[PDB]
Amino acid sequence: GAQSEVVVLYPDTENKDLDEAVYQKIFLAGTIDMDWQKATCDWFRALPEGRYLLFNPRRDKGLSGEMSDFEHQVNWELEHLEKADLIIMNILASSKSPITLLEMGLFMRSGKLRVICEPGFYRYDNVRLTCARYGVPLYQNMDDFLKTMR
Amino acid sequence: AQSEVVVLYPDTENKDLDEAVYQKIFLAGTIDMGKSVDWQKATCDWFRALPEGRYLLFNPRRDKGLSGEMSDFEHQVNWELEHLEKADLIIMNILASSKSPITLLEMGLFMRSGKLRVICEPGFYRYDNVRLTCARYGVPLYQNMDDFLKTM
Ligand SMILES: [Cl-]
Ligand SMILES: [Cl-]
Repeated sequence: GAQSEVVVLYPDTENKDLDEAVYQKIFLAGTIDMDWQKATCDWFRALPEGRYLLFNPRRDKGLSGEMSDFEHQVNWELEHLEKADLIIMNILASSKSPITLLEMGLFMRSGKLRVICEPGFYRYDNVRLTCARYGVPLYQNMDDFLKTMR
Repeated sequence: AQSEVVVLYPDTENKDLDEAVYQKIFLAGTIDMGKSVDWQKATCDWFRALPEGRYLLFNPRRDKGLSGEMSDFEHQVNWELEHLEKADLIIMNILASSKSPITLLEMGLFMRSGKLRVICEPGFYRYDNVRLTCARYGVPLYQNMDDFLKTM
């Protein structure tokens, strides 16, 4: 059965007195549709081993639109993209994902970025050509990528 | 007393030119294939009006739009990424009306380079993301080209 330990961190949740050093820290970057993020968390929960700390920027309820809340969201995203051991970036064909592409550029040369970009995405060839140039692993679906991790 | 300005496009070649003796500037940002919003030409003309200097401007905006043929498109992206890397300075101008998704990819790519200058017009649909990210990584952010070009 499932034996992995999975802790999920959200921008609007706090897990005080947790040692982030003993976990594999994974940032779930990509399309926010108000939910591949929950299915990815469930996938890690189903694993037979490991300690995972997943940084999920997708809140259960959408943003209010209030400025200080928005700044908290962007700063939470950038701080946890930096803290992550691995960035799982999933881009759906239906999305425009403009800030996902900003984040992709930011962590393109980090060595910890894994891009999953669905064919049909309106800027797919840009993503393919840029990842090729900088040697970033590029997958077409989450099944192919998540097999590379058991 | 006039400046020397050479403009290099994805569909042009200046093979008898030593790029090492020029200040290389990449014109990143909004590409509008309308006669009115050609800010890249106006920027090139601004450099041409200077009384001194040697400037090599990498302009990714072609006079005619892309055909949509795949090898032509790949040439465009590879030309952009190569000349973004070669540039001494990246002038990135983002107009309020634009969606500029590849401009934001390029901004992320050269965010920590120290050679990126961002001009982002208020009203741009992802302005606060640009403002907050530039603030975090210490990238100069301007609201218009006039304010930025005075700092040259
Ligand atoms: Cl959200
Ligand atoms: Cl073009």
